[PDB]
Amino acid sequence: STGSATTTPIDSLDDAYITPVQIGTPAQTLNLDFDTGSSDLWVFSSETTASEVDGQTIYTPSKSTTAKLLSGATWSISYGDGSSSSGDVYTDTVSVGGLTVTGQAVESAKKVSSSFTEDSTIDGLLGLAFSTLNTVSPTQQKTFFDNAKASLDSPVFTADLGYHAPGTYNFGFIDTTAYTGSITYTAVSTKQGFWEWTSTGYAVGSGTFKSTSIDGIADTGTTLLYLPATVVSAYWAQVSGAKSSSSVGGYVFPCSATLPSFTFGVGSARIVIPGDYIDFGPISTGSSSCFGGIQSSAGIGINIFGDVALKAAFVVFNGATTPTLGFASK
Repeated sequence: STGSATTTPIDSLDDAYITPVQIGTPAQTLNLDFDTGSSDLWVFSSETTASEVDGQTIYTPSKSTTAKLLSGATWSISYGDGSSSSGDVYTDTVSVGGLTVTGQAVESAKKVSSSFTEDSTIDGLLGLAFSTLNTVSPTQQKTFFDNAKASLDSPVFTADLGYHAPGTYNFGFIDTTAYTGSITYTAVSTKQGFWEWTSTGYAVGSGTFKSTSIDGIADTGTTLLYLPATVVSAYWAQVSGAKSSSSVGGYVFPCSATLPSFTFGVGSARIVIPGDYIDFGPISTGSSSCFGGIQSSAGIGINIFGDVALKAAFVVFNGATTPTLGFASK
């Protein structure tokens, strides 16, 4: 089997991407944030504290003839940005772009933190990291990909995120029309539960390539590109007036600037992030100070190849017995 679904930016900055997901019988369609950096599929629901729902579409398990309460199961998660959610668990039928999993753990939110409440466009998350990170207790649950894997034509899914435009998540096949040149595959460590890999270096603008190992994770659920402070400093030094602002919480730059590209290495291959991809607009409405799309990972404890990086590539998440990651230009 295969699946194919369009993923759409939630706003004009590509702060995140939502993908429609069918849950239950009859189908309840929710727009979820596909997140290769976590492993819980959770949703706003009829059980969510009413004051914490503000415009989201909710899953109502009582209206699904295939929903079953997973007795005794609870979940609770906290994300790298400080947000969190928690609740109980159903199993139900979940389909993505024509691909159907029966008995998928659907984690029903009883509580969500303010940032989820405040984002009306995201109805929940669909985790696509390794199932070892799933928070369900006392019986850990499998991700949608993990449940679908055996049925898929090929044990893979691909992320093709658009810049200021829709893109595609595919399951079970590689669309050879969706990228240019060849796909370069690179080793993955699953030891931390992430799609963790090692980039072979970087360049800033038309600058020479610096060969250097950068360990990080491919994380569709993180907006920006988080790299070591040395790297990030080298980038922003090429932008007149750019500075790190502790009050804003990162590198800012004059909105009048033309940003240079940023290249990262995948083996011997190179992915180029256009400078425009690195502009996240005024820090506040009307400001002429703009927020940078490349930020320091110092104090996160891990480098993160988030949407800024991944949207410049066609990315293969290969879930074979020994997982690997593939990157192609597009």
